[PDB]
Amino acid sequence: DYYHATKTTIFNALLNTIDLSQLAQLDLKQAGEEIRDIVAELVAIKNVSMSVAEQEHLVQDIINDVLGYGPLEPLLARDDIADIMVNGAHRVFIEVGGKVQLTNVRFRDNLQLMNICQRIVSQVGRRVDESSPICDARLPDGSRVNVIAPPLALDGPTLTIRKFKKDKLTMKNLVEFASISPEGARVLGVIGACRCNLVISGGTGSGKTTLLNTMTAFIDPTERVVTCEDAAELQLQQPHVVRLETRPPNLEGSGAVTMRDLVKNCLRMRPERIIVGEVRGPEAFDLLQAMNTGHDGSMGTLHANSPREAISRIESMITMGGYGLPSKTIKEMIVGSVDVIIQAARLRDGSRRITHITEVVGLEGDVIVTQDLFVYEITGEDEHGKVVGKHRSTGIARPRFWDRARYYGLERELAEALDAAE
Amino acid sequence: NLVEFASISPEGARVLGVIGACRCNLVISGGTGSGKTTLLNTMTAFIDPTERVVTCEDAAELQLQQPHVVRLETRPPNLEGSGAVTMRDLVKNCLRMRPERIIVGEVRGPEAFDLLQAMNTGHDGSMGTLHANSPREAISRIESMITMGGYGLPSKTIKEMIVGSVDVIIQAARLRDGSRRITHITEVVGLEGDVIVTQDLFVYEITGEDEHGKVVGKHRSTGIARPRFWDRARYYGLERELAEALDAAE
Amino acid sequence: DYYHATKTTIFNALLNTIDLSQLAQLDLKQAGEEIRDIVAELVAIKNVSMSVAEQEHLVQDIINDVLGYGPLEPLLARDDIADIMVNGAHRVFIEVGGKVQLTNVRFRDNLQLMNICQRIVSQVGRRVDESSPICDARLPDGSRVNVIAPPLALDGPTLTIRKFKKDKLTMKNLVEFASISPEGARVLGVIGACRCNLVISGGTGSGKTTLLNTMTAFIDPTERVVTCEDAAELQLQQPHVVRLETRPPNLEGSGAVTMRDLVKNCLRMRPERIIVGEVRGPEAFDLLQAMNTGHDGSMGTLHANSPREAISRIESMITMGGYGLPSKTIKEMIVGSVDVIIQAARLRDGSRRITHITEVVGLEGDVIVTQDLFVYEITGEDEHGKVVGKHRSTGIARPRFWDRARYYGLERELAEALDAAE
Repeated sequence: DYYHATKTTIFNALLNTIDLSQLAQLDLKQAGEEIRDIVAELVAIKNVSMSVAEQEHLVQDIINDVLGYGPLEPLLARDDIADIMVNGAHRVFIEVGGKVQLTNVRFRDNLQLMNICQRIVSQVGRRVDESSPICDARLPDGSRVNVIAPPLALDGPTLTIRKFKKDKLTMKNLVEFASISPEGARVLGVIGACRCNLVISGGTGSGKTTLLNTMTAFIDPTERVVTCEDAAELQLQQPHVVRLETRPPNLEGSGAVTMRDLVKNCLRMRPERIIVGEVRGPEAFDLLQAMNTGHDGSMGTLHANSPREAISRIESMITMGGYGLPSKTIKEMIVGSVDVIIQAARLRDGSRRITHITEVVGLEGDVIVTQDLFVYEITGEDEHGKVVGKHRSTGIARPRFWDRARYYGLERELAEALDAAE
Repeated sequence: NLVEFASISPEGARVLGVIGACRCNLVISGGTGSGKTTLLNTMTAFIDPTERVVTCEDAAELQLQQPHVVRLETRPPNLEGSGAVTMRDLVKNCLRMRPERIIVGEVRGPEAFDLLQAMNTGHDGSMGTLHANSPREAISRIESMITMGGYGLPSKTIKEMIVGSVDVIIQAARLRDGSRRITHITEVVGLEGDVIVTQDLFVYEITGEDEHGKVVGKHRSTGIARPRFWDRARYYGLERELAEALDAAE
Repeated sequence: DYYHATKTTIFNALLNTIDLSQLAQLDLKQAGEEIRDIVAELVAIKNVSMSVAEQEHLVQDIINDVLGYGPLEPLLARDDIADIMVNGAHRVFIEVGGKVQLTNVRFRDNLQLMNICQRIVSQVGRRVDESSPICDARLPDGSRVNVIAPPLALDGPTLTIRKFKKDKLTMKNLVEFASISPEGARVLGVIGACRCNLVISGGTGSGKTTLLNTMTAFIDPTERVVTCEDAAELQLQQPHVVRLETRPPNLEGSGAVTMRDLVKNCLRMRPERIIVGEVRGPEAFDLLQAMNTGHDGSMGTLHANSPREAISRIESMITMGGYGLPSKTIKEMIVGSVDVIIQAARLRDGSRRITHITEVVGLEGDVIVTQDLFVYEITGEDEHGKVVGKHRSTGIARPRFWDRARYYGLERELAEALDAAE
């Protein structure tokens, strides 16, 4: 009550007291010091009595509202706040622990929200306004920002900040969550380390990107990896990694660099593994190439509920590339390129499991024959309702990729895991 | 209101509630005067409030009561031919807005393609209103739309994409007497050769006219016990209600 | 330390003193001499104590930074370094003896890296920037250069230079890799000479393009070759090679230039030969006409597993052309145009081999007849799983193209090579 009224009065006084342009020209530190001095002077003149800590907090809030990002600052600083979604000036949602929640943080007005969004976009040179109501940017700190202006967003400007998580999971975590049994972990390590042309299919909310990152953790440090992503999400720790990201066309429909262009260029960057953030268009073709022409070990995610569905989707994807490729030719391309498909899914109770680890055996006439090395078998629900299931090995002794494992000397672990996984 | 006006039998109401709740991809097709937009507004009440729904419209007609709805509206080109923000661009942006249900006010352009991608790339539960008279006509219209979008997609590819993405088509039409009722509730069950094979769950059978000129008819379920979207119901535990609804109107 | 500070001071003085525009009009030698004079004058004014060798080294470094390619230049000078890969201004990798190694070389910043990349590409009249982030070029000395701009490369501009290393694609490699026996190598040399129309069919991963390069290595220097490719990868070393490349349609689906267009426009450039990187669609018709209407000696890769399937796919491709040609007309066209089909495939163990060298002999009873000059007979496999086989000549001592050999004086060579296949 008293604090809110005092802050409002101080802001009103300071708005006329100091010209915005002069403060903008000044540096952040100098501008903040001047703002603090002006706030103290106004408080003294306004006969406002408050504690030193309260005065400092008010000064910081005023600086944030004038120079910073207003009430958005505490959320951005917080590490656990994965995503922030502002719908208008009176509704702010956060993503914590993978679940969305509402928050009491509220902007005073839509004009304040528009000013904050404009500051955020301009921080990387982008400007959003009625002449460009749509803005999408990657902040220098890795966070992605999407802004929709009032002309489109009826209930006020819309903002979406997706922060770059820094504690991305590891194979140990996935084993801990029982998403994959330890034998599955060893088999996945062998598959990743042995340069197996690999495709990570997954269902809705199946955490494909997390699995892909955990797998890229197995890459040999020396291999020169290249990462194409429609949105920077992967965090590879290898010393020699090249990260590329597409560029959607501006409102003028120019400057577009689709994933296909990035992959086609990557064919020429002399990589040893091309990692595609998510295959979504015809770039699948250019990804299946670079699995034949050397570059063994290229990975790529994909949205499918089962390996057969993944192969069908890849066929459709190559077909929509405009090439006059018959279906059998595309099937031959797929069977020769891919070596392992990993199907990860989110089960009924919200758990994430590696449902399948399957191998593309061959092409019989017209059907892509695949054999499942690892499967997840369900048995029902527990008393708490959680789905109960276990990982079982099909018992195959010589996976078609066994030659690769033998070449790197890892075939011992492969055989041991495939035998003990029973 | 729809149940009391006989627009849909109570079992049909339960089945539609299950379809909406379980984030089943929808395409509410309907003819002129059918009030398809009103039907879409009614359907967007079984959505989980937590789900982040983004509604793309042309005139802001939808009045979703959910707590996390982001309302977007296209901008028609100015008289000079610039400043245009077509629905396709709105949907493409929504793909990057982290939504869980991209709701399109009306699909009448290439946006359908993009919408289908949203339907088939994790945004399960997206709904789109379309102008067609029968589910087969709606499917053909969607294919023609995608083709006219300017891409090189072969017709077989577009048909495969439609089969993969869409999961339920609700046909709302105005009968000869002027009343509006739901006629078909059809799943796009698969693709055979070139033709898309679809199965109807609920079909409206007409039985002539009454004394006052109003059309006389009733809804009947096709008798299918395991609809394609059954798995989705299993996801949310709505298997029991779906089975009960499909059994009570056999 | 002291050298770095002196270099920084000298660079600042030169920038404040010399306008780069004036030097831009001067040649490399004149610009370098002027820069050396200016640097000597600046050092004398600053009275920086250094040796004659130290002064010369500083002057050369300044010239390279301002005129040359900066810290990247020494690596180019070295001969052992085959490829250079710069991933942002803060690290560089060099491929020595087939192994990638990190190097202490570091650019001043991403701005200097972008300037150096722009100079390197402009050396051939190309430009790279935010507007056109992706650039690919082939410098006259054979070096291939690929540059990605910051807007696509998150970590900074990425540069990839691949020096010529000319002798990595030749009959010696195939002979030693057991892809083709020496007799087969001589027969292929004869076929490459004598301008025999070729169609290099191959399965997925069969290295069709590598074989095509090896074959075009036989082309006589004086022949005006023209190459059409979806993505330029052929690296013919002849003096009179014209290189073309298709263009996909813009995001609006317009402005495309399909391979058929390039082939049709090839007939009007007076080419002695036409090389098509890969036939996929209607171009198969045009290309074949190019073979039939003079231009004998053309070539083209194709996706097929056996020569018979290659012929069938050529027929299907022509039929896709839209012309109402009856099947007999298409078969006659193929019989009269194509002279040799080379079927190269990847065997079970991942080895690549030229399975068939076959010759289209005639049409006969409405079914094209092919006689195989060379066939790979599989005998067995080693205890490691490696497959074992040998190339056997069918013994046909008078191939249809024999006359052509006699015309070019290679008949004796062909007879000797094919007679000793055993």
